[PDB]
Amino acid sequence: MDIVFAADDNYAAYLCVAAKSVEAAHPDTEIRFHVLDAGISEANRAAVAANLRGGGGNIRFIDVNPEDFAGFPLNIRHISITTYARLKLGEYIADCDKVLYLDIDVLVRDSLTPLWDTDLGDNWLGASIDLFVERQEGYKQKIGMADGEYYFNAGVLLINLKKWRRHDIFKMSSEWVEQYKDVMQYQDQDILNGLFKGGVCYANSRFNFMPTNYAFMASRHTDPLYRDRTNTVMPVAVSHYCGPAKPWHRDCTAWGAERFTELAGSLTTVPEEWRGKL
Ligand SMILES: O=c1ccn([C@@H]2O[C@H](COP(=O)(O)OP(=O)(O)O[C@H]3O[C@H](CO)[C@H](O)[C@H](O)[C@H]3F)[C@@H](O)[C@H]2O)c(=O)[nH]1
Ligand SMILES: OC[C@@H]1C[C@H](O)[C@@H](O)[C@H](O[C@H]2[C@H](O)[C@@H](O)[C@H](O)O[C@@H]2CO)O1
Ligand SMILES: [Mn+2]
Repeated sequence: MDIVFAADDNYAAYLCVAAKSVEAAHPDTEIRFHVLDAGISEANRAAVAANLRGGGGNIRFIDVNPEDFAGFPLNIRHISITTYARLKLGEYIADCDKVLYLDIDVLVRDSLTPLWDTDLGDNWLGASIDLFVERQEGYKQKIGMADGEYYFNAGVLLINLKKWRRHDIFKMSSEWVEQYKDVMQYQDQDILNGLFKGGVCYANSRFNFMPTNYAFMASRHTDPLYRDRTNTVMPVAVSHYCGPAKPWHRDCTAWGAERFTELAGSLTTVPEEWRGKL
């Protein structure tokens, strides 16, 4: 399967740990990593590659110009501009009709095959519902969404890349931002929801288990489909630490955070400069 990550130099060490969690969870599947590289040093790219399977033979770094998204809002402090690179995925990857995009702050705990094998049809992508945003009464509607269209989290996305390449996603994004820039609160995540609403395949929350999913253990909707997708079917396949509290920081009380340090300690090569953040 083809996995996509996006990272700047600041997140190179975390990218490595996340990538290894993917390999660990798929002992008999070829994992081809495609990294949207917003400025990772040569040393950090070699370090990341050195810690992956085959010495990093299955990882390709794709240079992206962070300035491309300079005009887009950047209000969330823990997030850098690289968070918008995913919008040009159709321009960055030519060899894949389907890719599975993951944020850096994820820890894969179970096989992603069921998600990967999902047929997207003519939908733009497959994603899990964001309970945090869905319970933010009235927000969804601020960005033009209907009550029956569920707001998804942009941290785990099965992308119908073949469909994306038939359109100019960046232009559509810039136009959407121009229309909603004064109300959007979630940056790239708002854009994706706004552009693809009505053309989203919903995956079970086991593939994007965030703090709110954990706390959830009253549904915002009675819709049986909504309930089916938001009820996580155990075991958790993907832990996603969205928000300012990350597993690589101090006193992370988020569930499953200890697997991060456990993976970091299993790293083959750890540069002196990674000792701090890991
Ligand atoms: O120093 C940084 C900070 C962020 N990033 C990138 O930006 C993504 C953006 O942020 P988080 O994963 O920390 O975002 P968060 O999960 O808290 O936020 C929700 O809203 C975000 C909005 O911009 C993203 O869409 C994200 O996918 C979604 F889950 C990271 O995965 C990473 O690829 C870097 O490369 N370096
Ligand atoms: O859609 C989730 C949303 C994305 C946003 O970018 C991120 O900063 C944010 O964090 C939440 C987190 O999901 C909650 O569990 C926590 O209680 O609050 C933070 C906001 O400070 O999540
Ligand atoms: Mn995230």
